[PDB]
Amino acid sequence: ATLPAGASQVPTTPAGRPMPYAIRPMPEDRRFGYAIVGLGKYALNQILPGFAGCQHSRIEALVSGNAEKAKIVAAEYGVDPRKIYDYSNFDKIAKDPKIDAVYIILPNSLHAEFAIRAFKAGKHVMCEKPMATSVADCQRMIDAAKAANKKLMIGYRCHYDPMNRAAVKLIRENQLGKLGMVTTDNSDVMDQNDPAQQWRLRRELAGGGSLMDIGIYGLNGTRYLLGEEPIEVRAYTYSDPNDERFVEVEDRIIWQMRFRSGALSHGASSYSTTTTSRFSVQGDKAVLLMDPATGYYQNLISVQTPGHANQSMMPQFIMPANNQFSAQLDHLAEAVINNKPVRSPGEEGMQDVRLIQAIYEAARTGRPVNTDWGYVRQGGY
Amino acid sequence: ATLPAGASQVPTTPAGRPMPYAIRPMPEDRRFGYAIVGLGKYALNQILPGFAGCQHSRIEALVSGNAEKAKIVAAEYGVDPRKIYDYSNFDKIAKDPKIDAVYIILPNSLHAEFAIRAFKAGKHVMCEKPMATSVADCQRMIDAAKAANKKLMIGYRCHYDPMNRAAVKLIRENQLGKLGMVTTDNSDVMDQNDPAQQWRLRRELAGGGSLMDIGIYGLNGTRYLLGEEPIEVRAYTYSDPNDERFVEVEDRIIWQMRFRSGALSHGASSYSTTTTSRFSVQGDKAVLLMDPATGYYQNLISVQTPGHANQSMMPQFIMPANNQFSAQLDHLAEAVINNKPVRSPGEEGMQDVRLIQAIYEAARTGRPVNTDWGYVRQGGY
Amino acid sequence: ATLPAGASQVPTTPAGRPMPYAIRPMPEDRRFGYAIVGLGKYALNQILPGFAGCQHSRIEALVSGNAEKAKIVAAEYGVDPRKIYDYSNFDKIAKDPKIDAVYIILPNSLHAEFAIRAFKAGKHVMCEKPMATSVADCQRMIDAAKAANKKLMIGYRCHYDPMNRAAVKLIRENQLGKLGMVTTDNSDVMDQNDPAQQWRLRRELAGGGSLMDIGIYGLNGTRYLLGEEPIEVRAYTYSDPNDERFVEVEDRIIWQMRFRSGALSHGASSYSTTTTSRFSVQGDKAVLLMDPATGYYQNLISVQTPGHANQSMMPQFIMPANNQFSAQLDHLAEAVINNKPVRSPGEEGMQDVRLIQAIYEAARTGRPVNTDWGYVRQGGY
Amino acid sequence: ATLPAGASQVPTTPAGRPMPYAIRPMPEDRRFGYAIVGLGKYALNQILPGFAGCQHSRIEALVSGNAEKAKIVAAEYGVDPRKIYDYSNFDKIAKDPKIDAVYIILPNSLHAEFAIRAFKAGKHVMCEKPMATSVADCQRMIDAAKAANKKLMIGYRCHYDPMNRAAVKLIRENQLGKLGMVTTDNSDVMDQNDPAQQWRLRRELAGGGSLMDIGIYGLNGTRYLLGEEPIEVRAYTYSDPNDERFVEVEDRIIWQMRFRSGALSHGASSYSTTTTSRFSVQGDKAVLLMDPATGYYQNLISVQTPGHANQSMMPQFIMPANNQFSAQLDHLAEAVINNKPVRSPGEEGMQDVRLIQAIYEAARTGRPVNTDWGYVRQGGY
Ligand SMILES: NC(=O)C1=CN([C@@H]2O[C@H](COP(=O)(O)OP(=O)(O)OC[C@H]3O[C@@H](n4cnc5c(N)ncnc54)[C@H](OP(=O)(O)O)[C@@H]3O)[C@@H](O)[C@H]2O)C=CC1
Ligand SMILES: NC(=O)C1=CN([C@@H]2O[C@H](COP(=O)(O)OP(=O)(O)OC[C@H]3O[C@@H](n4cnc5c(N)ncnc54)[C@H](OP(=O)(O)O)[C@@H]3O)[C@@H](O)[C@H]2O)C=CC1
Ligand SMILES: NC(=O)C1=CN([C@@H]2O[C@H](COP(=O)(O)OP(=O)(O)OC[C@H]3O[C@@H](n4cnc5c(N)ncnc54)[C@H](OP(=O)(O)O)[C@@H]3O)[C@@H](O)[C@H]2O)C=CC1
Ligand SMILES: NC(=O)C1=CN([C@@H]2O[C@H](COP(=O)(O)OP(=O)(O)OC[C@H]3O[C@@H](n4cnc5c(N)ncnc54)[C@H](OP(=O)(O)O)[C@@H]3O)[C@@H](O)[C@H]2O)C=CC1
Repeated sequence: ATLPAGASQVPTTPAGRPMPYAIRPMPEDRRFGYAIVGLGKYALNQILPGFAGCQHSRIEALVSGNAEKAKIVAAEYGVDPRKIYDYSNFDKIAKDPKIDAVYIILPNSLHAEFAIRAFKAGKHVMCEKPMATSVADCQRMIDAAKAANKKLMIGYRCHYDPMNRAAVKLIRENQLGKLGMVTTDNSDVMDQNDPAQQWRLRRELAGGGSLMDIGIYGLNGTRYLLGEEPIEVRAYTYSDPNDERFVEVEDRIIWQMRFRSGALSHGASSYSTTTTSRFSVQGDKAVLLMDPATGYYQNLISVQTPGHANQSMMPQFIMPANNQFSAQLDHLAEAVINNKPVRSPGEEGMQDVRLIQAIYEAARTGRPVNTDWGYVRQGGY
Repeated sequence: ATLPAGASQVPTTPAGRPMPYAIRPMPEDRRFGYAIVGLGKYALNQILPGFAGCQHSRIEALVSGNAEKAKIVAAEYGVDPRKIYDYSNFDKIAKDPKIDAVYIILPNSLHAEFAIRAFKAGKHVMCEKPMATSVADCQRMIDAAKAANKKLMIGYRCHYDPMNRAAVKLIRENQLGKLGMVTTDNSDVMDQNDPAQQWRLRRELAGGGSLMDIGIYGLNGTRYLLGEEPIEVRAYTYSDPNDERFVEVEDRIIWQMRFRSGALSHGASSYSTTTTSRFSVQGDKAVLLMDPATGYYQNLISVQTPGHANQSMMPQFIMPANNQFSAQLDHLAEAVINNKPVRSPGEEGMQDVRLIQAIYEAARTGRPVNTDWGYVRQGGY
Repeated sequence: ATLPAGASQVPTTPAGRPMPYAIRPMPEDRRFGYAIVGLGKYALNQILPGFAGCQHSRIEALVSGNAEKAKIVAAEYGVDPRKIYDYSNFDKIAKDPKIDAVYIILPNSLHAEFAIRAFKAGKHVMCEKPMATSVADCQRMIDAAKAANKKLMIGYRCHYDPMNRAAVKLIRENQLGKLGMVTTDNSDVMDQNDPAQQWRLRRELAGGGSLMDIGIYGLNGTRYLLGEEPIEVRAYTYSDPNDERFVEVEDRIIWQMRFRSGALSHGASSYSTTTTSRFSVQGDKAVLLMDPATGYYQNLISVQTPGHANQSMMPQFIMPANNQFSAQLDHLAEAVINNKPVRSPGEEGMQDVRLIQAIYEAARTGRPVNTDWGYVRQGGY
Repeated sequence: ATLPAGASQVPTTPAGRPMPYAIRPMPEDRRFGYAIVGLGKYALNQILPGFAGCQHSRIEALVSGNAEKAKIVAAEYGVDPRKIYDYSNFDKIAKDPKIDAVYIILPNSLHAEFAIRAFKAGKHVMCEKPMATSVADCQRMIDAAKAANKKLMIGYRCHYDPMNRAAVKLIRENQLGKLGMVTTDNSDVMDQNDPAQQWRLRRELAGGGSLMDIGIYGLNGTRYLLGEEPIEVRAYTYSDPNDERFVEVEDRIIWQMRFRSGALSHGASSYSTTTTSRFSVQGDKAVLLMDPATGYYQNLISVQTPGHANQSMMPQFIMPANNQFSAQLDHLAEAVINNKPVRSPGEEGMQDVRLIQAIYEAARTGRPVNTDWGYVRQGGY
């Protein structure tokens, strides 16, 4: 019959009010400083814009071999033009104490190099995936991290994507029952004219074909969805011999893996078919379909049983968790601040490279490769 | 300003009217008489009920080893108690001209026998899939068919399924661009307490495990979707050794194939996980998702591109085409009446048995098996 | 390590087996004989074919004003040519004990007549909706029913529809929280060239336009979803004056209702737009979307909350419940046999006719019409 | 056989490269300066964070009556603490030539006030919806805009949301055929304890209930989807008399409108049921379903016909157009820069308020209100 206290007490006159309700991740500070190395497609389309959403990170400086671009980029994000390094004086960042970490967004073959030069610079490292083009180079990056007593983090965004985490969460709850068969697919049409794609066609720079580039999402995903490691691996690859895009690196490759629990999986990556990011986890109770499974946006998951399809996706008005990009950046910032192990350490990034090598080996020999090497996911998936 | 002639002409008193518009297949004739062999799960749940929707077929007789069950089923479908046969006096159907064909729905290893006896009895044959448990037996059936000058059709219900034909049509019309990667998955939890599943647990009666039973859908489907034959296959199978269900047949099995066009495929079948029937066909212009892919009901397909998902399924009020069960049944009928070849001939059933053989061989030896033997799909896919 | 007793016991030679597991409603008996009246669109497309799936019903006779059509239909459904009646000798069915009930599928204005003659002939009645074209006529039918001591059931197929019952069940179980707003829409393009639509264009034969024909679904559905009766209605209708289809009946009409609980609803029906059958039920905890809501096939419902869409539809392999056509038919049958009241009695059909009357009145006067007349749903919704 | 020129020419050594391909809206500058007035829920959750994505806008200063908050906010977005005004010295912004415009994000009753004081300050105006609490106050805002020769823009984000524009685009293409029936629903549970909701419960501050707050999306949407104005209106409202939340403003209200083309529509807004944002446009060719229809994120649209559902939504990896928030902000910036009329001028915002008044009037009197007042959408919908 009567308005509650608060309503009637609101002044019909201009008056300040308390802080509003938060339905979205609010900014909190920018204490952690980042130095972005490699201003390419991913860096300028996804990572740089992804800072605005961070709660504890900022872009302190840039590192590029194209002075002009690095200039324009500096302006857009207001980075001090004096904090613009190149690949030869990159080490001079050790002087600046405001540059807490470095984000390596360079070709796969250059990752390690700048990670080590970074650690010797006493800075923390955030390296893109795949880690490096060799298991040995991954180990070195890890060795250089422990020496400088710094943290090494691999850019596994899917480890910071709400829907992916929701997927892991529901699976741990045993919503699918006993796990028995995982299926994954990751694809996109390779455009040789794309500046970012040219280095990907060189085995020396990329380290391999579609598997190293996107099939790793299937590999990595199969691992955290099932929450365990493969003990065995089998694989096959094929590329049109008349396609100049696959002279050095593979187009399509298919791998089958077995897990300790007894679960199986089959997946593939492709450079010659359109966008595909689909993961399927089959249990004896229900089946999970993630599609889109690893998109930058619009992921969608569904738990199906005869007669039902329970879909989950980002809300339309509220935002229960920060986006993967911002969440990934702040994660390292957090890790350091609160002195804690990062969820995606150098070891994790090395596991995938080591597994990928085993897979390329299996496809070359047509024989299965034993991958039961006691790796342990510290901190869980 | 005035009603059309059709409206104003309708009398306002009880009056005869013309034949109505058909928004669904109408019954036409019951010229083709069938003798059903084996009153089991598929027969009583799907085929017998499937007869009602037929436009040229009827159930004329029954053949069962359970007189009690046969008596009950005959009464339910208006079958004359005098036309109930057992497996001993089966051959006597040769004396009844009202029996035009037989439909074998017996376990796998019993197929060839009855197909042959049926042909010796001067009848056409509809045999359930998988055709037989040996390539040789498939050929013997094809031989008996040719010696009797009768038709041999294999129960590939998906070859008469409205949504599957629609998927084949948009592919042939190049809606997906060039085809490069196909993924299939077919699973369902095997229940050893189900009378129907008991013979499936026996290698001698079944001819194999999940591949023979349901993996065949991913295989056959991959073939009719791509519109070409595999020239090579690789595979690996695994089953929990402590599970009483898989002592003789396999639970999970995965296979990879390469086609003359260069396309690749990877699929699996499972006897230990929940209901999955999902086909994916990746083209360089679009991706096709069939899910459910091979259901008895509610099939749904979708053509995806960045930003779009065009779905197709059976309408909610109209029924443009007959269901797969009824259509399959009328297909043999029409073939005989029109003196035309069947779309699912014994040769088609044999190609699958032959391929499954290659797949089992490959999983056994851990090596790729060449399947470039020149099978040619007579009449398109 | 060893197969279960059930598996090892299966003989390897042709042998009789037990009755299989049912993943779908099996035929049981054909005790209840029906006489179908009016071999038109609904009858030949939906009802006659709907008999096959029945578990207690059968077609015993036909009543048509087109001897030619009746002869053809009788042959298609095994009906004895001797049991074909016309509208003149209809009353003679009273002499046949094999005729237990009649199913009136004649245009609206002819319903009451035949329902009454059927009752005078000592038969039960299944009458299509909308019940009649006047409240009085509905009561006369109810009176004839009570005088004959027979049952009167109205063809509300959605009251026996698996997905609609599921929607009613999750609502009753408070899955949507408190109910506050319901939206309905029912449309389809009226084609004056369709023999079936010709009488629908005539006010005298139809009793009204899209509201009487299909608007009734949104109305009836709003009532069974909310589980309560409207106490007040408002409405407005409009039809293009130059369209020959709407000279006598309305094309588009919209209505609003308020219920005792306080809930509100707003829906419409259209004779000029494409296929729409969508029901929305807004609760304070969740929102339910039925779309298609009242299809002959492929119904789908979804319970939405920020970040989720839990879908439910008929399974792809199993059939937990019989279809609405067959179930409706068996419902009257079982009621007679079990000496139990029907769920869709003449009173239910009358409540709708009465409400539609109020709605037309409201649109005519532009004022709200009070409908708080105390109808009570006997047997729940 | 050989890698194309570009691939082989990429240096295996650290080397700068040209600007990458743009798959996402890139930043371009921040020439247009904004002064945000009213730091509430919407301002801090949606508008402030929405600047990072802009290509021509920045946050030059803030205006608040809560010094402390306005401080913290300044820090987070790096706004010069000297450019922090209050509601009494707000006019002092006229001094600063770097403050090109003002974004009024205050209670509905305060909109006009600050718009006029803004225009006299020689600045451009971006006012939130609904425009004001009276047609007269809207006219004054327009008069004050022409005097200062500045631009007036209403915050109709949906006029800058990709999916909404895609929806308008497909409809103009006649993909739905002749338009005949639009249905809309907009709801969310009102929380009286929410600081932002308290003023919304006061008729003096809000100007009305759910209609003024969110039902306006249905009203506005119905207009640009059909691309025309209503000539007539009818409406009804009801709220639980024992609910202290609706003593002064309405909870649920339902309106029906007719359009010149002959199209009809029914819609409603609610403060007592969960999130609902669903628009339906029915044509005689197809039907469009927008659901979510006006979300901040995850909108989804579908074009349905018997057997088809063509869905469209934001891509998962690319981003063809900037988000509604950023797009809205830059729109004004554009309008000014290129000297052009804004798509959402004060007149448009006044049309909705004028229509809403007509609707409240219709519900009060229970009679239809003629709204055929020759309004014209300059620039189209
Ligand atoms: N997490 C994920 O979602 C994704 C991660 N990535 C990873 O990010 C890294 C970069 O990928 P992407 O941005 O697509 O690639 P681009 O080719 O767009 O960027 C590579 C950048 O590296 C720098 N660079 C230095 N020397 C070399 C060299 N020898 N050849 C080529 N570039 C060089 C350049 O910076 P400059 O011109 O400024 O000097 C160049 O712009 C890869 O490791 C990739 O796997 C990429 C996409 C997605
Ligand atoms: N196209 C498709 O969708 C499907 C095809 N099928 C195929 O249908 C066939 C039968 O499968 P299903 O109906 O599930 O099996 P069931 O075991 O339920 O039925 C087989 C019937 O065969 C007869 N029979 C004769 N000798 C034997 C024997 N020694 N062991 C078991 N049965 C025997 C029995 O009939 P009676 O008691 O009358 O004598 C039995 O009921 C298989 O080849 C299977 O692959 C099955 C399901 C789906
Ligand atoms: N539950 C639901 O889903 C549906 C219910 N219905 C209802 O079924 C009833 C019939 O509809 P529908 O089948 O579409 O209509 P049709 O006009 O196609 O069939 C009506 C039948 O009534 C007989 N008839 C007798 N006198 C007349 C007369 N003067 N004018 C027209 N028909 C007459 C004819 O049968 P004959 O030629 O054999 O003598 C005619 O075929 C209606 O009450 C309708 O509301 C319809 C569709 C769906
Ligand atoms: N386009 C859209 O999507 C949306 C638009 N809006 C519109 O934005 C406007 C504000 O909505 P919203 O942010 O939800 O509301 P909040 O109550 O969260 O914000 C109102 C802000 O107005 C200022 N204010 C000044 N005096 C008053 C007063 N008398 N009472 C209340 N606040 C006052 C305060 O700023 P301070 O405390 O800093 O002094 C307050 O924080 C409304 O017109 C609303 O319709 C809102 C949501 C969605």
